[PDB]
Amino acid sequence: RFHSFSFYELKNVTNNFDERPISVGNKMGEGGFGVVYKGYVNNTTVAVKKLAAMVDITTEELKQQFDQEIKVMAKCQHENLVELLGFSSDDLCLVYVYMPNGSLLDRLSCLDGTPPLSWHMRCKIAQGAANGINFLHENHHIHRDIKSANILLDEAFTAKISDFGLARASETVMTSRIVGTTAYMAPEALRGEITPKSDIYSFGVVLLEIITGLPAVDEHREPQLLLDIKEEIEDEEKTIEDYIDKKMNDADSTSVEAMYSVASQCLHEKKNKRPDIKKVQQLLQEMTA
Ligand SMILES: CCOc1cc2nc(C[C@H]3CCOC3)cn2cc1NC(=O)c1cccc(C(F)F)n1
Repeated sequence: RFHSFSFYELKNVTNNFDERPISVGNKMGEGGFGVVYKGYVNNTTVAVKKLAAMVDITTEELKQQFDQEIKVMAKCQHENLVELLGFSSDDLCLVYVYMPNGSLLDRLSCLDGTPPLSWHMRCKIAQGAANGINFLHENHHIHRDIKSANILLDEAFTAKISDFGLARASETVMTSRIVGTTAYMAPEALRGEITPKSDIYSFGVVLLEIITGLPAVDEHREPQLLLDIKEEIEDEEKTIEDYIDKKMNDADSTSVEAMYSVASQCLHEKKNKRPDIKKVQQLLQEMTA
């Protein structure tokens, strides 16, 4: 149901894969498994991800993740998942519907001078991201790479989960290859366990990013890891209000504490003490009801 592109088409519509940033070219972002380029096809802006080995990955591994991206999106179409338009397999490329407002990570940092997200917008983003994770877990998929860089924002700032190349079927199993972003990863995931409970923990880190506006890791910050503020709040050194993003004017204490409560539950170090995604979904819905 996708569209088969040949590599020469995508090379042409990305200005020969111009590596200069758009603020300068065609490069919009980068990850461990490839670079995302802006493309223009028949007067339509698209996002083209050309896969590349940037994290010491083999050819078979990259191809396997390429096939997993297509498999997941072939069967999973949802309001809060990115929409694939096609691919190229003759270099591997994935062509997506363009997300004009980029990643949640970039909007939380106000990259390129974009205005700060309101608390109202952040609540809808948190709810939409949870709905996307729920849809994946409902379809027996573990995402394994949940982070704010992988939550994209469309023309209505609707949250769209992306990057399913590491996804695995779910019905507690183990792997020798530990993958993911450390600052978002549950302890058991860092140990090699594969479980949907690790997605919940990662989503908790995203919720802390949404509340505070701070990146999950910042080497020039104390604490360096954002998840460490939970310990500070529990040990009563500070409060969640001490860390609320000051770049909002519409955040109220009750709903902010409501989303922190969800985040705190998601961030239980013991995996069986975490809520499932469905409970996270209902807690976030009660936050705004
Ligand atoms: C990796 C960063 O990706 C983007 C960055 C970015 N920056 C802008 C412009 C800024 C300037 C002002 O605010 C927005 C759009 N945009 C779209 C981006 N991605 C997509 O459209 C997109 C869509 C589906 C999948 C994927 C991915 F999985 F491959 N990516």
